[PDB]
Amino acid sequence: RPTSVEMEPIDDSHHLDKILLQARELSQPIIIDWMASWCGPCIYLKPKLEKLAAEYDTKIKFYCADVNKVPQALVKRGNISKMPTIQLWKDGEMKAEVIGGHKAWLVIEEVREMIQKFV
Repeated sequence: RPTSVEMEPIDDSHHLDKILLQARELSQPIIIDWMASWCGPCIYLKPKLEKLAAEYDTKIKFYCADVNKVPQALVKRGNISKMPTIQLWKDGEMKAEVIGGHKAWLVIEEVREMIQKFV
């Protein structure tokens, strides 16, 4: 498998709705990591999230959204209050989430559990 798959940034609602349309046409979920550039726990989770993204190469695309660099209406749509917040979206809507405010390796196991509930 690849060493790592870099998360793709989502810049606004236009981009999210296009991603969601394409993912539902492929019957795939997506992962969104809602994070911030200053957020230590966010950055510490990134390598393990990108290793998990490699395990799902060609099956589920992983994205990131910087809560202080994207429009507020997009952050409020995700109902985001903590970072990192890792959400699974499927069929155009938010289905599940993991808050990553605890040990990174454990958060990854939780994100995999969430993926396997909706893939």
